[PDB]
Amino acid sequence: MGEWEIIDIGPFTQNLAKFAVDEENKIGQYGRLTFNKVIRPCMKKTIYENEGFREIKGYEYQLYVYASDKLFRADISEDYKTRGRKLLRFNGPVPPP
Repeated sequence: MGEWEIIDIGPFTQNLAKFAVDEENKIGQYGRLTFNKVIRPCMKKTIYENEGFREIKGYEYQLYVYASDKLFRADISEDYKTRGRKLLRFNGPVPPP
């Protein structure tokens, strides 16, 4: 759209949260913890062409799922072409505020 904006609640924020756990388990990349919680609320944005060689890669959803005892920074990027979900969860980690 232009800048950051609010994240959709209901079958969307939860869907993303589940996607994280599900897909992470399906691959086995780092190893998800155990249904802890999320800070809430969370926020979305549109990634720009940041040396990306393409005008608008898509949307991004930035969320801070609490796990173990850290706000693991967990993001997802979408594909502007359609509406894919590229696993960008489980990064940082981020310490608590």
